[PDB]
Order: sequence, then structure tokens, then C-alpha cells
Amino acid sequence: ASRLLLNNGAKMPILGLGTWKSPPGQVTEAVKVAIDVGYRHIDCAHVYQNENEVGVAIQEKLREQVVKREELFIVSKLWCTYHEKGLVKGACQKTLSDLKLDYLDLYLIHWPTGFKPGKEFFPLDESGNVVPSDTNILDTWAAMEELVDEGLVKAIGISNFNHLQVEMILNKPGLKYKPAVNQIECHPYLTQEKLIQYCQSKGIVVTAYSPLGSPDRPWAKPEDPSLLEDPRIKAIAAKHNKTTAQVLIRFPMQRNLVVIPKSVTPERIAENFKVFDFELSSQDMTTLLSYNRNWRVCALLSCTSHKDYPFHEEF
Amino acid sequence: ASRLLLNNGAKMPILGLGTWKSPPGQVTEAVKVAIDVGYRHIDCAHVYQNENEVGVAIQEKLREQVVKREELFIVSKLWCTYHEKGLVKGACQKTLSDLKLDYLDLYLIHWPTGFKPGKEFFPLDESGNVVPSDTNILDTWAAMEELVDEGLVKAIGISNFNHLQVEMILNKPGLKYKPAVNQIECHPYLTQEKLIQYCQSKGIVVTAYSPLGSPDRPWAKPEDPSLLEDPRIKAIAAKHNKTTAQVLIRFPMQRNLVVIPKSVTPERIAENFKVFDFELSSQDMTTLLSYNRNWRVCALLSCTSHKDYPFHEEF
Ligand SMILES: NC(=O)c1ccc[n+]([C@@H]2O[C@H](COP(=O)([O-])OP(=O)(O)OC[C@H]3O[C@@H](n4cnc5c(N)ncnc54)[C@H](OP(=O)(O)O)[C@@H]3O)[C@@H](O)[C@H]2O)c1
Ligand SMILES: NC(=O)c1ccc[n+]([C@@H]2O[C@H](COP(=O)([O-])OP(=O)(O)OC[C@H]3O[C@@H](n4cnc5c(N)ncnc54)[C@H](OP(=O)(O)O)[C@@H]3O)[C@@H](O)[C@H]2O)c1
Ligand SMILES: NC(=O)[C@@H]1C[C@]2(NC(=O)NC2=O)c2cc(F)ccc2O1
Ligand SMILES: NC(=O)[C@@H]1C[C@]2(NC(=O)NC2=O)c2cc(F)ccc2O1
Repeated sequence: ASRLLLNNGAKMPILGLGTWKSPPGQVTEAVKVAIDVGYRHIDCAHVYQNENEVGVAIQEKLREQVVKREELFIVSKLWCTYHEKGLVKGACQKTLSDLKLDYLDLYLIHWPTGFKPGKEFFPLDESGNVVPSDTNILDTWAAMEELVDEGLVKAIGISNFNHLQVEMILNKPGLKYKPAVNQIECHPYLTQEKLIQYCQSKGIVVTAYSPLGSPDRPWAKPEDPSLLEDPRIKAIAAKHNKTTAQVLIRFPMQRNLVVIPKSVTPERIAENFKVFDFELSSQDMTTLLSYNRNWRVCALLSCTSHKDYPFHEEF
Repeated sequence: ASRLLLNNGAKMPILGLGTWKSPPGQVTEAVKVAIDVGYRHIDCAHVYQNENEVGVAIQEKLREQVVKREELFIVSKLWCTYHEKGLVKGACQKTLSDLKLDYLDLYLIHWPTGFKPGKEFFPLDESGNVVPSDTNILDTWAAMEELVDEGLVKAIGISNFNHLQVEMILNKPGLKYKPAVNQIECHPYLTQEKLIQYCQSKGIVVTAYSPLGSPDRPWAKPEDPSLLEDPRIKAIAAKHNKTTAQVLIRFPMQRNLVVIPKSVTPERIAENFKVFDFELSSQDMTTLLSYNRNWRVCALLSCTSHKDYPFHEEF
């Protein structure tokens, strides 16, 4: 199955290109190659600091006629700093302006944690912790529903919301629109079994980010495990004659998740796409599921003491 | 959901109206009432022999501009006797003339076991066993695929096919169209766990039939079980204040199977549609799934010796 049906009836492609860490000059050729390769799903976000450059690529392919706008699935996110109702719309409008679009297929609240409104993405205080916003999660969803009603975003989702937080959006009195997706970190070390199960039971679509363990994350330490270099998984890639990266993408796909591997390497963007012609066995699925360490790659450490920090619960 | 997504773009209505056993003297009002109520999916077959009286109901509500052909999802199936590659094309046409439709949304090969061409639906040899045709299943699949190129049917599929029979069509050399749906028997007594997951893995939608156990089946014996009377199932219903039949239709929808209950009674047709306003619990589901006793209502016993009789394989 190449696409998942969402709540709004939209068909969301099961595989997308990640743009976090993709430098400005490199993201353009990368979005282009992706599209040429077959990727019709692209993952953006304001804090990634390259949406503008990503947009130039999509514009070039539409001009070149390789794609019609209704063939791509553009996703973006609301940074924790524009959580305050009156700031939401304006932020959506900047993402659209940069990407050079009329509407976003899906717009997500980037984190359950809202930050102090300001120029800087991470308004740190005197102890290295984030200066929290006053904002409550509900008004924000309410601010997000207004975008759908205005026809600026086809769908609205959540990202990094634990099952408790998810639940409250679901029970908010007078709810108009239901979370379409909940993009969460997921790979062999963070299998997210319970949360995936909850989201799916509530009809929400789960999108796995950092599928390859995010080798390039700024804070990586040369002592942490490395999924691309885990011998046990090289073992499985052997039997399929695919790369670990290909087996690390098939994995969430077979669990029914959208996967969004990142890469600015033309050769790799293609390698990551050839994953529709093979199947990890049931035991392969079972094997990779046992590799769980509850090991997070993106844990937003500066917000461990924020009222809405998502990761203190079991899920 | 309320409409599923097929491997061709289509979205198939989650609930349909069955028409096996509905006498022609009542199938027309049956369909008409169903449409009014809100059904946009009717399940038909040539062997049901009321395909003409169904067409009338369609034709009538279409002219009253109550619904558009664009909105309906009419389904029919190829009788065992037209398995010969030459007969397919015309058998389909016969269906379109009866139903008075210019194309079908989903046409299924009723059974994996074709019989000898003739005016009889069940050509019984001396011993009451039925006479088969030396036809080749992929070849029939070939004729089905041409209905799609021809523009006659929007999608094609299979019914009563085990995993080995399906898999042989998935590997067919130069396969143009792939099984959109697999209509199989499914209810608490025959839960269909292995096949159902085999299928959903292939991106093949499943359609459960005889969802209420088929109490009207000609071959019912007093000793046989009664899903609707089952006091255990009655308890789940009781809890949700809904009724057994409603519980039983909800059952497949929470497993991602479209379900097609049959009824020629306008009161039950309305009732059976009122199943989107409640939810069976994780336990209710576990409860209902454990009732399975590998009990089948449709076993095509006259074909147990047919080269292709589907029910010898585990799944
Ligand atoms: N909503 C959120 O809160 C959230 C959080 C985190 C991430 N995300 C989304 O998820 C995306 C994916 O996560 P991620 O960027 O952290 O990391 P990732 O995709 O797991 O890993 C990216 C790294 O893997 C390399 N790589 C990619 N394909 C490869 C291949 N076939 N062989 C070898 N190396 C390969 C990349 O190299 P090159 O780039 O050099 O090719 C890059 O160093 C993000 O970009 C973002 O769009 C969303
Ligand atoms: N592909 C295949 O091989 C295949 C095989 C069998 C069936 N099917 C399809 O699946 C459909 C459903 O299966 P089925 O006909 O075997 O039987 P079913 O749907 O399990 O049950 C039909 C019986 O249930 C009764 N009923 C319906 N709604 C009811 C309600 N709310 N309360 C109480 N009784 C209710 C009907 O009575 P009234 O009509 O008198 O109300 C009838 O006696 C078929 O009609 C056909 O379209 C496909
Ligand atoms: N440590 C974290 O959890 C986040 C992860 C995260 N990446 C991502 O895609 N979403 C994020 O919020 C991110 C992105 C940045 F541009 C800067 C920091 C940053 O840290
Ligand atoms: N015993 C069986 O398996 C089938 C079931 C079946 N009902 C059904 O919907 N599809 C079938 O083929 C059926 C329908 C008939 F009109 C006549 C006989 C008949 O027997």
C-alpha cells in the first residue's frame, strides 16, 4: 500500500523526504531529485530554517511540469514559539509564503511544549532551560482548526504528543477537527508499540521520524548506539540484499507508518526509495521489534521541566 | 473509517447492502430504502438472480436525483461458469444490462472454482459433485483486466480465494491490475485472522460476508449455532444498548474490513446502518475474536473435490 487514507479523506503517501539538517544550498537539489525519483511527500518545518529553499525546488518542478500541485503532499509544522492563538495564523502564512504555496496538505503542532514568543526558537533562561509560554494546548488546537476553516491547510496534526495529551485534544468540548496524524520518533531502539497502538485505535495516522537514527543530529555523542552500523541489522540486510537503510525504512512501513528518512545525497535519496520490492519476514519484524531500548534521539532536553514535556509518561 | 481506499484510488464504502436471497419481489424496495437511509454500496452477483430488480431501484433513485452514479459503489461477480477466458467479457456485459449500468465499480471472480459452461449455475455430475472446466485462473484474470482497459469496470477482485490462490495472481508474469479486494466469509465464529492479515499486507481490502451468520441460508439445521442468539454476544450489545446485528456489523469495521449485511426489511436496513455512533472496546474485540470455531456458512460442498476448492488450505 503506497498511501494511507487520512481523516480528511486525503491520501497521504507512505514515504516522505526529511528536510531537517538539509543545508539551504543542498536541500534544493535534494527536493528536486526526490521528486524526480518518485517522492511526492516532503517533510518541512519552520525551525529547520530551509523551507524557503525547499519551496524553490517544488516551484522548479511544477514549472518543469514533472508534477501538478495536487500530486505532492507538503507537510510543515508550527514552532513552539507561535503557540499563542493570535500568532498561529501568521506563522502558517510564513511557512506558505516561504514554500511559495497557497495551502499546506498537513500542518502540525511541532511540540506539546509552547515557548516564549520571540526571535529565537529556543528562548533559554539563566539555567539553560526553555522560557515557557503561557499557552495551553487546547486554544492552540482551536487556533489550528481555524486554518482548516479558512482553507489554508487541508489537514491538521500533532507531533510528539503522548497519549494523554492526544486524548485531551480528542475530548476537548466542541472539537471541530480531529488530529490527522501524530508524527513520532520510531526505529528499533524506540519501537513506540503502545503509542502506535493507541493512535491507530483512535484512527490517527502515525508518521515515524528519525527512521535511520538521525546520524547527523547536532548533539550525537560518539558513544551512543548507531542503528546504521548495528551488526544485527546488517545481518538482516544481508538476506534481502538491501542496505541497512532500506531495511530501516521497510520496518515502519510494514507496521503501517509513514516514514520520513532525511538525506541530501542524490544517490541515497534513490536508495531510500527502493523499498517497495521486498518484505521483511514476520520474524524479521519480530527481531527488529525486540531491539527496543526506549532510546530517544530527539528528547528536547531543554524542556524536561516544562509543564507540557511529553516524555515523562510511559507513552 | 467510513470509506476505505482501494489500490486504484477508489474509496470503497465501509458498509454495503447484501442481496443474496432477497427475492425479486422485495429487492427493489430493499435497495431504494437502503439508498434513502444512506448506503452507497450494494453487493450483487449474477447467481443471486435478482440483479435486474436491483438495477431498477438504482435507475429509479438516480432519476429522482437522490444520488449520483458518481456516489454509488455497485459491485458484482463472475459466475463459475464464465471462467473460460472467452465468456468473461459477455458475462460482465450481461450484468451491466440487468443492473442497467454503464460500468461497475468492483467486479469480483465469485469463486476460484470455475464450472463447465452451460445454462446451469451448478453442473452436477452423476454423484452430485459439480463439473469443472479445464480453464486457467490467470487467464480468467486476464479477461478481468481487459474489462478495466475496456472501461467496463473501475476495479477488479476476487472472492473466496485462499492465500495460495491470491499469491499466484500476484506473481502472474506481466500483471496489469492487482486484486483490489478479496471478499471472504467473516464473523465471530470464523474470525479469519491469518488470511485477513495476509491480505491487508498485500494492500488487498477484505470484505466480510455473512456477517450475521446467514440465518436465512437454505441449508441451516437446528443444531447449527446462532450468532444473533449467542447470549455472550447479546451481552456486548446490551452494554452498548445497541443490538446484536449492530455489534456484529461493527465487529468487522474495527478490523478494517468492509462488511455487507443482507436484509430486504426496511426496518433492519435502517437499523444496520446505525453502527457508526459507538465503539467496541479493546476487550469486546478480544471477546468476539475468541469465539471462532472455524465454522463456515458457505463451503460450496458440491466442490470439495474441485482442483481449486479453496477451503482445504489452512488459509
Ligand atoms: N516532528 C518532529 O518533531 C520531528 C523531529 C525530528 C525529525 N522530524 C522529521 O523526520 C526527518 C527524519 O529524521 P532525521 O533527519 O533526524 O534523521 P534520519 O533520516 O534518521 O537520518 C539522517 C541521516 O542519515 C543519513 N542517510 C539517509 N539516508 C541514508 C542512506 N540510505 N544511507 C546512509 N545514510 C543515509 C543522512 O545523510 P545525508 O543527509 O548526508 O544523505 C543523514 O546523516 C527529519 O528530517 C524531519 O523532517 C520531525
Ligand atoms: N462472495 C460470496 O461468496 C458471498 C457469499 C454469501 C454472501 N455474500 C454477500 O454478503 C451478504 C451478506 O451475507 P448473507 O446474505 O449470507 O447473510 P447475513 O447478512 O449474515 O444475514 C442475512 C440474514 O440476516 C437477517 N438480518 C439482517 N439484518 C438484520 C437485523 N438487523 N436483525 C436481525 N436479522 C437481520 C436477514 O433477514 P431479513 O432479510 O429477513 O431482514 C437474513 O435472514 C449477502 O447478501 C451477499 O450480498 C457474498
Ligand atoms: N532536541 C529536540 O528534540 C529537537 C529536535 C528537532 N528536530 C526536529 O525535526 N524537530 C525538532 O524539534 C530540532 C530541530 C531544530 F531545528 C533544532 C533543534 C531541534 O531539537
Ligand atoms: N454454498 C455456497 O457456498 C454458495 C453460497 C452463495 N451465496 C453467495 O452469496 N454466493 C454464493 O456463491 C450461493 C448463492 C446462490 F445464489 C446459490 C447458492 C450459493 O451457494
